[PDB]
Amino acid sequence: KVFGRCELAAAMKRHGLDNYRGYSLGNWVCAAKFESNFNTQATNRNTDGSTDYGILQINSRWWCNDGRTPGSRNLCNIPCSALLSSDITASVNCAKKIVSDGNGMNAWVAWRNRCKGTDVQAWIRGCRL
Repeated sequence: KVFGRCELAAAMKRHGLDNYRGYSLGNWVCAAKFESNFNTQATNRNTDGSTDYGILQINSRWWCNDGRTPGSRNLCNIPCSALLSSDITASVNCAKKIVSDGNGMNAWVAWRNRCKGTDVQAWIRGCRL
């Protein structure tokens, strides 16, 4: 599923991401915009053999199990497939853990290189929230 900009804002806000660990809603929508382009089924192979999953491109090395990343963890206790559903609940719950791991949203290199320091509030411009 490809979410609309404001549709994803509303789903992220309803799951408690708006100002989670200090990051306004415009941050998380911006992060998803450039990680997946709001597509829940997005996957990308990383060089180290790990795969990135879903709307917030969550990595199989630490966060989920895909059975094909030797020596990795499953800290969110989920099959990576759960990060790809139209229900964003698993992605959101796993993002909360990542964002709490000590480096904030810098865990997402796309946010740090594309959202950090920008006018992120524009990502919620014109949405009923």
